[PDB]
Amino acid sequence: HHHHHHGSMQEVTMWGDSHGVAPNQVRRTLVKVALSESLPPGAKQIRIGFSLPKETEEKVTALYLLVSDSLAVRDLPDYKGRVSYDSFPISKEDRTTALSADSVAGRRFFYLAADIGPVASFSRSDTLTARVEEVAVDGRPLPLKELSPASRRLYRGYEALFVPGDGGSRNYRIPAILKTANGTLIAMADRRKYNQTDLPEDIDIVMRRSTDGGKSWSDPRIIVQGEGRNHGFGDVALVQTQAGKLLMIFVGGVGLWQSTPDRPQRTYISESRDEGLTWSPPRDITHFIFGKDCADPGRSRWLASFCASGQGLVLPSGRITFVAAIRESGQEYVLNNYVLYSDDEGDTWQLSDCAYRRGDEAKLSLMPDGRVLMSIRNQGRQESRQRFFALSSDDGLTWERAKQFEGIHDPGCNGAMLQVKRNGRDQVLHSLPLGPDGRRDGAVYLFDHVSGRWSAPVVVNSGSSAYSDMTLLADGTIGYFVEEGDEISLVFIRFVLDDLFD
Ligand SMILES: CC(=O)N[C@H]1[C@H]([C@H](O)[C@H](O)CO)O[C@@](O)(C(=O)O)C[C@@H]1O
Repeated sequence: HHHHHHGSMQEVTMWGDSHGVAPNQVRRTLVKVALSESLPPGAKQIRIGFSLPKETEEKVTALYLLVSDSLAVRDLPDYKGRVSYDSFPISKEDRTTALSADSVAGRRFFYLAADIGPVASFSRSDTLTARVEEVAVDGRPLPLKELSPASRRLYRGYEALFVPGDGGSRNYRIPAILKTANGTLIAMADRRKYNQTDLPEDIDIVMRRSTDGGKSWSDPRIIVQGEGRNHGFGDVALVQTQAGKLLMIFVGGVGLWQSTPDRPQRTYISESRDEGLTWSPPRDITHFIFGKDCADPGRSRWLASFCASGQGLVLPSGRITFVAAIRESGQEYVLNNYVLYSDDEGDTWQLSDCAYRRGDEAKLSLMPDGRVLMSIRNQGRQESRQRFFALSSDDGLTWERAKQFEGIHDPGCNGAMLQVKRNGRDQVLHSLPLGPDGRRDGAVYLFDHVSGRWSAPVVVNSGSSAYSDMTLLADGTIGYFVEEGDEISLVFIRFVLDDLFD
């Protein structure tokens, strides 16, 4: 029938790759090919024919056939040897290649990979592609099931900073990026050691640093170690204060909806005075926000609070701010937003007036005229499934809803904003998944302050895409730090605005 009964039906499945790439990167997958079964014992060779346009050929320095017993999602070097593979060189002018079945040694997964040269142009049109045209065993072709085209966009930088398996952690989630005044880059993450689930699972906070603008990164270091279920840590947000100290804020303990006034999920801060090399022991500041030890009786029966992961905002006055999403009642799964802020470099903390009813993870950015813009995640598919916005003209103390900023879809995800100037026009860059209604196709949009209108989205990384954080580098490049894949890797991408929009 569909399944015949005259022998073993070998089936070949073939995926083109669409992850970003950057110049001078080695062994980047263009196409992956999987056999459903091992080559049979009587088989002597497998031959793979492929096409590759001249514009791609002009941008690579070498080609390879990689053979592995594992089927990997990312480029094989991204797994740092945790995926063992053999590498068989191909001349860049060649369009076929063959391997003995002994060389293949029972393995089923084949990768057409390339070394990328020192490319000069990064426009939207500059993408690498290849196609596998033939797979034959003992000179007999097999039917190829093609499941996606190859299209790898060239970016000025592109690096997976945290990949499932790294350091023994099974998974990673929740990206936070910070550029300090001296130019250092701090990237932090949930080290989701056993699986991808949120607190109250056992989770660590891990960090990597770069002192050359993201060209190279230090070995990952665990900053805060989880100590078991209900005793992990995660959801980091970062700022640098006016005095120059770095500050991280994070939660730990039970899950968000399990937190109670008397047994809370706690909020901690830790600071660094040396550009992220060393960090102070985490200090519990839960008592400034809610619960049993809170000095405000009106908030002592609040149940939960957490600041949105990524970055806060330090205002021109030196006021340090993070938006907290707070659970006020145990009868409902509903959060309200309040700005958590300090006017004494983190010694004490206060709460603004309520900024958003039925909000979720929220971010802040500084308007050109000095007002503060809040972007609030739409949780629970409220209203028109749009992202929510609010404005404050008193440095974050009081707020009004700002529907004139609404206009982009939010499938219910954390994202980030940057205030940017383009062609003399003040604008806000906003990162979110495009969806629709799913965490797919990581996108950026530009909102024009003066016309009150949003651009069409530009997809930065197609495929599964979730939380993102953004920072401006000293030289005008943008650093974009996104959750890629269903099993997430945290990826740091660098571009200028013209690379995406004009
Ligand atoms: C402290 C905490 O629970 N943070 C988590 C939040 C909240 O659950 C929602 O924002 C509440 O609505 O969202 C995630 O689950 C998500 O949506 O990927 C991941 C993140 O770790």
